Amino acid sequence: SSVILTNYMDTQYYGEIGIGTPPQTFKVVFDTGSSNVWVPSSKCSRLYTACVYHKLFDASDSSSYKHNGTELTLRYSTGTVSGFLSQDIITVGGITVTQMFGEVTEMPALPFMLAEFDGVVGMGFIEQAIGRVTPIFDNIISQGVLKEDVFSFYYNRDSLGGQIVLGGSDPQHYEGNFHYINLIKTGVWQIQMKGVSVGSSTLLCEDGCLALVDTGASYISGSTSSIEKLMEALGAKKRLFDYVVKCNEGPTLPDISFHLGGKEYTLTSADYVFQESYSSKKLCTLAIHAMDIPPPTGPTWALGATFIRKFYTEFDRRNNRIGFALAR
Ligand SMILES: COC(=O)Cn1ccc2ccc(OC[C@H]3CNCC(=O)N3c3ccc(OCCCOCc4ccccc4OC)cc3)cc21
Repeated sequence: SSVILTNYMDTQYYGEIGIGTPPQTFKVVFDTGSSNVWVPSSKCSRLYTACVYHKLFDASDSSSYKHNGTELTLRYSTGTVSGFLSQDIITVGGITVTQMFGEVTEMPALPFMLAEFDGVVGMGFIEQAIGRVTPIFDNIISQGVLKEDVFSFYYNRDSLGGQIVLGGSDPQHYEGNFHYINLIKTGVWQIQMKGVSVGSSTLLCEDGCLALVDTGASYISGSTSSIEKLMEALGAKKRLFDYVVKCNEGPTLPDISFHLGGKEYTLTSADYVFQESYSSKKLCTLAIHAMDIPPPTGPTWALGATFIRKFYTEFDRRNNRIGFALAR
């Protein structure tokens, strides 16, 4: 089964799901870096800006809704956000499942209030599900209709916007052969990166740092120290919320590579700077940024949309691995 995705300025890739009877539709991101299903609830007080311009879920218009109401909580660097657990039929790419999701009653506004999509679908493992709730993909496996205990991602360059494939891969969007990397500590789609490189000066992640293959992440992230180092060491200036470089001097910034289980994944200037134009006047942003991630998971890096745009990604639960292939 394939889920068509939409790309909002190469920074947000979402899809559509259906909750309830009749199907209440939600625009959502499929995040391999989280494990629950979250949708803005209708019972979400309007006092939260995140609950004013996004589809809300009304249990009141669903014949299939089942009440549980367990309070869920998750603090996210601007943390807070909470709600309760509800059950109901969700539909993804044709498939139907009786899933447990959270209805957001409280939300820290940002970043959400800027989301062109409404909710998030956790593609992560059951080991990290709030309330220890069975993840959606897990439930889909239970039905035994798929072909492979796997699912692949494809983020496009923007302006088809993207595509997720449940239970398989799609050859139309990648070339070459998948080179796999085993998961460090299964329970997380995290792999053992072996050094980041800025081309000549392979100074970074020397030894053995970690890396998250986060589809729900738009940029590539690393500790604040790491990013600072990598940043200026590119001619990249630091701003209020993202590094940049005069637009006209972007096309000649070094290449970035990630030594991942046997191969060198390289991103070029084109892959990491939004070349709004080539003016020698205006500034241009880099699809990279600080972001400090807390343990036990981190501080690991985060290979998000920037990476995925270039390398088609497959997550294979069957063998706790992850493949990468030149995206086409
Ligand atoms: C290419 O990716 C993008 O463009 C992603 N992107 C853009 C804006 C943005 C915001 C949150 C995010 O989420 C990113 C994930 C990232 N991976 C780890 C993780 O833990 N995440 C995460 C964060 C926050 C969550 O909040 C759930 C509250 C329910 O409510 C969530 C909610 C309610 C109302 C409106 C939107 C909304 O967000 C889906 C759930 C999952 C990714 C985002």
